[PDB]
Amino acid sequence: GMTEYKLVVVGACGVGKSALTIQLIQNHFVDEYDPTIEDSYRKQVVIDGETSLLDILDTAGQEEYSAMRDQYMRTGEGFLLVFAINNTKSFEDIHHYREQIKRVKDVPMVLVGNKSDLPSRTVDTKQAQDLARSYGIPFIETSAKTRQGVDDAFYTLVREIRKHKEK
Ligand SMILES: Nc1nc2c(ncn2[C@@H]2O[C@H](COP(=O)(O)OP(=O)(O)O)[C@@H](O)[C@H]2O)c(=O)[nH]1
Ligand SMILES: *CCC(=O)Nc1ccc(Sc2cc(Br)nc(NCCO)c2)cc1
Ligand SMILES: [Mg+2]
Repeated sequence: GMTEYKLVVVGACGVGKSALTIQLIQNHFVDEYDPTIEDSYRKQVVIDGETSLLDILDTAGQEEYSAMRDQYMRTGEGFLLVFAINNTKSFEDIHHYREQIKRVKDVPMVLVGNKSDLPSRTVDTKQAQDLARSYGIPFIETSAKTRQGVDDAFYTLVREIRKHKEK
């Protein structure tokens, strides 16, 4: 059989939410994608031997209330909290995005440090590991540019959802 999963990607403007989503649904790096386009995308993959259909909401546009975004998040099964490793403000914003999820939802989440390919790092991996431990969630490093860690981010979120569903 198969299993479907309703996923959401959040994080500051410009961290690579769309780039990560497009690496998952198209397998290449799309470096220019309208920052205002918020939509859900579907991709069938196989995770640990099971056919898995991932619906992914790539959040975008004005950071003002959107009822469709709110209703999708309220019924979302898992969330990626994305920051960019060369942007300290994006990392400092993670708590804000996690609070928004807690206000609308045990919630499966994965902390994602994107843009790992950039040498201009400002957030140490150890800093991010401390934050993910404080939340009780996994931390995964990614590069949407090289595809490093992309399947790890999404598939770890699916594995967290499976654990949650067993409770
Ligand atoms: N070097 C590098 N650039 C990235 C990566 N992910 C995204 N980008 C770039 O970061 C910018 C914002 O990406 P985008 O996907 O639009 O971010 P979003 O606003 O979170 O959807 C664009 O210029 C992308 O080309 C990555 O992993 N590495
Ligand atoms: C630069 C464009 C961009 O990335 N915009 C963007 C980032 C992240 C989100 S997620 C979000 C934002 C806001 Br104001 N509120 C919520 N609340 C939960 C759902 O109602 C989520 C959106 C846009
Ligand atoms: Mg985008």
